[PDB]
Amino acid sequence: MQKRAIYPGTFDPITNGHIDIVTRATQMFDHVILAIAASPSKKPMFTLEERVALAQQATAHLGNVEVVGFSDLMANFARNQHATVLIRGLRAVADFEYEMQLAHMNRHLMPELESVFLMPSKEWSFISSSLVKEVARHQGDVTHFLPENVHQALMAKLAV
Amino acid sequence: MQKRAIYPGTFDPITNGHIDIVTRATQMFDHVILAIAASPSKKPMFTLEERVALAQQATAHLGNVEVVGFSDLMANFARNQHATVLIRGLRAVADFEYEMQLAHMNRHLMPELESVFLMPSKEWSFISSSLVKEVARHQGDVTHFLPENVHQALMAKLAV
Amino acid sequence: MQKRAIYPGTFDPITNGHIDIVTRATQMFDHVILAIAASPSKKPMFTLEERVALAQQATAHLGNVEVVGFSDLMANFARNQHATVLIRGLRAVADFEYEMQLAHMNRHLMPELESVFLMPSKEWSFISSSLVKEVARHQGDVTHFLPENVHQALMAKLA
Amino acid sequence: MQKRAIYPGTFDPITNGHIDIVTRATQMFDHVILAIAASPSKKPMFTLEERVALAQQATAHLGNVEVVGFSDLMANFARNQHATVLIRGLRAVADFEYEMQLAHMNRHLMPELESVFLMPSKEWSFISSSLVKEVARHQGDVTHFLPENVHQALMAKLA
Amino acid sequence: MQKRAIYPGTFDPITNGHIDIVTRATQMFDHVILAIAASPSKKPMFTLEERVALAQQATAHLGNVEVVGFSDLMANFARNQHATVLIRGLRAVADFEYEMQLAHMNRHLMPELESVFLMPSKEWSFISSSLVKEVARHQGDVTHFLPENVHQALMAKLAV
Amino acid sequence: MQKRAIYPGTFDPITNGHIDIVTRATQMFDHVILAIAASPSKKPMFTLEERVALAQQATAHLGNVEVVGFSDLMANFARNQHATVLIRGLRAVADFEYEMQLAHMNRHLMPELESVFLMPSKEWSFISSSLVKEVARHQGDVTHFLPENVHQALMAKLA
Ligand SMILES: Nc1ncnc2c1ncn2[C@@H]1O[C@H](COP(=O)(O)OP(=O)(O)OP(=O)(O)O)[C@@H](O)[C@H]1O
Ligand SMILES: Nc1ncnc2c1ncn2[C@@H]1O[C@H](COP(=O)(O)OP(=O)(O)OP(=O)(O)O)[C@@H](O)[C@H]1O
Ligand SMILES: Nc1ncnc2c1ncn2[C@@H]1O[C@H](COP(=O)(O)OP(=O)(O)OP(=O)(O)O)[C@@H](O)[C@H]1O
Ligand SMILES: Nc1ncnc2c1ncn2[C@@H]1O[C@H](COP(=O)(O)OP(=O)(O)OP(=O)(O)O)[C@@H](O)[C@H]1O
Ligand SMILES: Nc1ncnc2c1ncn2[C@@H]1O[C@H](COP(=O)(O)OP(=O)(O)OP(=O)(O)O)[C@@H](O)[C@H]1O
Ligand SMILES: Nc1ncnc2c1ncn2[C@@H]1O[C@H](COP(=O)(O)OP(=O)(O)OP(=O)(O)O)[C@@H](O)[C@H]1O
Ligand SMILES: CC1=Nc2nc(N[C@H](CC#N)c3cccc(Cl)c3)nn2C(=O)C1
Ligand SMILES: CC1=Nc2nc(N[C@H](CC#N)c3cccc(Cl)c3)nn2C(=O)C1
Ligand SMILES: CC1=Nc2nc(N[C@H](CC#N)c3cccc(Cl)c3)nn2C(=O)C1
Ligand SMILES: CC1=Nc2nc(N[C@H](CC#N)c3cccc(Cl)c3)nn2C(=O)C1
Ligand SMILES: CC1=Nc2nc(N[C@H](CC#N)c3cccc(Cl)c3)nn2C(=O)C1
Ligand SMILES: CC1=Nc2nc(N[C@H](CC#N)c3cccc(Cl)c3)nn2C(=O)C1
Ligand SMILES: [Mg+2]
Ligand SMILES: [Mg+2]
Ligand SMILES: [Mg+2]
Ligand SMILES: [Mg+2]
Ligand SMILES: [Mg+2]
Ligand SMILES: [Mg+2]
Repeated sequence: MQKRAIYPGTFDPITNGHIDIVTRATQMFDHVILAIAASPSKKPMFTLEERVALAQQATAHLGNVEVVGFSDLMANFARNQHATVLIRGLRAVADFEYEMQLAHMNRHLMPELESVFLMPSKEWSFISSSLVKEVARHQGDVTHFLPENVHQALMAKLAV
Repeated sequence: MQKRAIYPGTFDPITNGHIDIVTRATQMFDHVILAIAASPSKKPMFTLEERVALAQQATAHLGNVEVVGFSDLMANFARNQHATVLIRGLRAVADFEYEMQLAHMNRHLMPELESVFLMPSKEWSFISSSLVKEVARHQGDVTHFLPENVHQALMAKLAV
Repeated sequence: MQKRAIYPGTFDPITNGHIDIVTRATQMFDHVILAIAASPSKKPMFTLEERVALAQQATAHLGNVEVVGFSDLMANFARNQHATVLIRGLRAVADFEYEMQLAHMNRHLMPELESVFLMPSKEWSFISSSLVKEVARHQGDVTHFLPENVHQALMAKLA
Repeated sequence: MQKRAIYPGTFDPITNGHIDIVTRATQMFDHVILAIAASPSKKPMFTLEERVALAQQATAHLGNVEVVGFSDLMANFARNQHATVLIRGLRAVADFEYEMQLAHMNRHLMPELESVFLMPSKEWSFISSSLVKEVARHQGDVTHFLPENVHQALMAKLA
Repeated sequence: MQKRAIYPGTFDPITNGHIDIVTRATQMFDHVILAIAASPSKKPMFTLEERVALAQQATAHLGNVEVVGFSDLMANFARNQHATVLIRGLRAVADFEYEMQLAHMNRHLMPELESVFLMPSKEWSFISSSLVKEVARHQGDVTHFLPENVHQALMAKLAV
Repeated sequence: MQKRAIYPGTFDPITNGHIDIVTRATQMFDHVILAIAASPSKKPMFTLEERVALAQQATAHLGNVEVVGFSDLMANFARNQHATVLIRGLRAVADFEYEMQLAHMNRHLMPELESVFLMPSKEWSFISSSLVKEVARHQGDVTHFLPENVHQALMAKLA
């Protein structure tokens, strides 16, 4: 089987938790599309061009990952990319109820698309991009949670 | 016993999940008031006049339902309507903690009003008006989750 | 409109939390059947005959309650009692998850039987028959959580 | 890319919910090992030989499934089956909490074995082998939840 | 041991639930700093000066409480106050997942600071400042949940 | 200010997660009593005398810890130890729900005894004595989760 999977999200910014999930996905599937939402409901800290560049640099060492921006329904994107697996990261702090709503709705929209839940290292099980951004805005040390390029970009963003 | 019950909410828009709960309520209580919030904290997609007309058309086949708009505390509304039962729908994806907060506060405000939790069909256990609206805004098929009149109204709203 | 509800459980023994739920049910429905499961699988402390007698005495002040024992499938028992409402009490999330499985299975077995969930007073939101028995087994005071007749029966059983 | 997955459990007996999960697994991976635990600690209704025969008949229509019994540590069994994916099914929050503990322990024992969680159809989201057995023990109809061969075996065991 | 603890939050306004938690904290620790967030993400109903005055009057009977405003990371505040305990109130309706995220992040920022979770009376286990404010805005009786000074201040605020 | 805390449990056997919690407690309070329940109802693997000896050796490096066994109601034991704090560890939501019931009951029995909940390191957030015993029963490596003395005792018990 030549399996194609999508890993959708806002990635605002990509963290070590997201890196852990996409790395695990690359070990089980032939091709992984890290799919970045162009226009989320909440205005992102980083623009789409910034989010894409940061994710590309942070996943450049993974040969079977492609980073792509999208603005449509994640099921419509998977359909157009010929993907049959949608990857979701399940943290210790996940909103399990929302993950159930999302998976059942995604199955209604594209029944041939299977939702696959992967668990990150215990190291990243208790973080989110929102939490990292709030800590960094309040002058806290978040270096451990980010790839080096993201740490540099976040410092630059908060400086101005 | 001549029991009167209220079923409050925003109904923005009314879905098949809400229809399932109000239908179950009509089988156990003599009179059910489907109570639509006039001024919710978050600006609704549909105006109160639209939400009321849609709920009336979608419940017209139920002889013991009355659709009414309200702007006061739901306990104050129940009190003025001589209702002694407040219906809440409990989904598989419900925020059980919030339902507990709400029921205990409603009991403090009107101790003679009993909160009754009803469970929808498995078919509607994983949806919400918010999720349906987000899917439809992103050009997804939500026909299965709505009464026909609501499907028509939602298409018209998103077209403009 | 001649509405009959059934409130099933093990009631080993009946607590003030169960009394709170059955009282709320009697204010809503014309007739409430408090249905006590023989429940041998849970190895109960009190026999079914003891549990029925204790619940009858504890609910004697409520005119529209009838206490009965059963070993049947609960949906068949509700049908045979001409009940169209099955009452369950919700204390917390642990109750909610299992109560969803049970209610969907009861719906499959009897679609016209509606499960209705009620919430107890904050006073009894954190108690169970198991917790009360564990405290009493270790000689802790449980008079606050039980009807008088039940407390004296529990003390006698452990004596 | 010659991907092998293991789907371990007690399967006492295998239900339509388990069939839903193993079917989803076969559409994703080249070969799926449905691994039935001897599980004497849970005092199962069916012997391991019975559970293996029932699951083999219930999954015979799926060409890339292999049913096997085991008493080993599940991470050692996955290694010995050359599996790099361990499939688990998630019905609700109760599953999620325990499944996190299990997956972190399996990762400690075999880091290259990835736990993959799948969600069943809404149809089977509220069932378990325990619930089905409890309904059948009380003579309730469970034909909707089990493969035909399993339903007839369950009726025979309780007869 | 001469222990110093902080009890941080928005306290918008302080309720009987917060009073219950700070009272329990004063019984176990030598000094408790009730720490009020100056600039929360969401605009508060009461200004910082109002929140501080209300908390001071409501805790004046507790000899070992100090009320202080802060705008920095709660871990940075604890560090500067020489506090080694951070008090969190855990309601029946708490977002346990968020409490786990927060405690693990606080431990990353200041490992010598221990998070201590205290449980309020059953009486206040189902309320929040948000719920109290929503009920009061909709003309509901919230007197039972507040200290007298807060009840007076809330009536004045909603009148204008 | 001469503050005494009690940390009660079954500790069958004591794990690195329990050691993490008792260590955090010793940094907060002047004296900590690690209280081991005889707990015959849970049919423990180790006798109470074994559990006390293992915990004493595992906590010998902490100067303000005292290990003791008890069969009493835990609130009565805290009173008799002159403790005003009862320490409990929180790993996840499953702990939280039951810990709320327990803490409200302990408050009813001894209002001046304050329950204090502590969270372990992420390293031990997903372990329990039951999980460690299940892995060891299936010959899986549990050296990472236990003090050296406890690991050797567990291997000997299963041998
Ligand atoms: N620390 C993490 N560990 C594992 N999975 C994660 C982690 N952070 C995010 N994910 C998952 O990755 C996907 C994309 O996440 P997303 O871009 O929304 O980041 P996020 O941290 O969830 O964002 P936000 O905090 O703004 O809600 C989702 O499946 C999400 O659950
Ligand atoms: N799918 C559904 N099944 C059962 N009950 C439902 C369903 N949707 C809503 N309810 C219940 O009906 C009542 C009114 O709901 P409301 O108008 O807020 O819709 P909603 O889907 O909860 O809205 P939103 O998604 O905007 O929060 C509440 O008791 C709610 O829990
Ligand atoms: N304190 C309580 N408040 C509200 N509902 C309750 C309470 N105790 C029990 N119930 C509910 O009453 C029904 C019958 O409960 P049951 O006989 O199992 O008692 P229980 O307290 O849960 O006993 P056990 O601890 O033995 O399981 C169930 O729906 C249960 O959730
Ligand atoms: N209805 C179902 N839908 C999805 N996954 C399921 C379902 N039933 C079981 N599973 C999952 O399949 C795996 C094996 O389950 P197992 O053999 O324990 O069956 P079970 O139904 O949970 O039985 P029991 O009730 O005896 O514990 C687990 O990951 C479990 O969560
Ligand atoms: N009723 C209460 N009982 C116990 N702890 C509480 C209560 N209300 C708040 N707390 C706790 O006190 C601290 C400060 O709370 P905060 O100022 O955010 O009030 P809040 O009620 O949580 O606010 P909001 O409703 O705006 O989110 C937190 O640890 C919080 O969990
Ligand atoms: N890994 C851990 N991290 C934090 N707290 C823990 C951990 N293990 C146990 N605790 C807590 O320590 C106390 C005593 O626990 P107990 O002796 O029951 O151990 P346990 O690991 O839960 O054992 P069992 O699996 O046998 O129930 C409880 O408050 C429990 O929640
Ligand atoms: C069942 C659903 N399918 C969905 N697809 C999208 N797509 C948008 C595309 C853009 N920008 C999006 C926005 C934010 C994050 C992500 Cl990952 C994706 N949203 N959406 C839902 O809310 C529900
Ligand atoms: C204990 C509570 N009682 C309450 N009553 C109301 N009423 C408003 C009326 C309007 N518009 C409302 C707004 C949105 C949805 C609904 Cl269902 C009702 N809100 N409210 C609370 O937030 C809490
Ligand atoms: C869908 C279900 N229907 C069911 N009916 C019964 N009946 C027994 C009767 C006896 N003894 C019982 C046992 C314990 C408590 C109660 Cl309330 C009822 N059990 N059961 C289930 O477990 C599931
Ligand atoms: C991290 C773990 N690894 C484990 N391996 C096994 N193996 C037994 C084999 C037998 N009988 C088993 C028993 C019941 C169900 C299953 Cl799926 C597997 N148990 N176990 C754990 O409890 C934890
Ligand atoms: C790990 C974290 N540490 C944090 N410290 C702060 N401090 C601000 C200070 C101000 N204004 C604050 C805002 C609102 C309530 C409180 Cl209690 C504290 N926020 N914050 C996080 O969001 C996460
Ligand atoms: C409010 C409660 N108080 C309680 N005290 C005890 N004591 C026994 C003593 C023995 N053996 C025990 C058993 C197992 C673990 C512990 Cl930590 C303590 N149990 N108990 C409850 O179950 C509830
Ligand atoms: Mg996110
Ligand atoms: Mg809603
Ligand atoms: Mg029970
Ligand atoms: Mg199972
Ligand atoms: Mg708050
Ligand atoms: Mg334990």
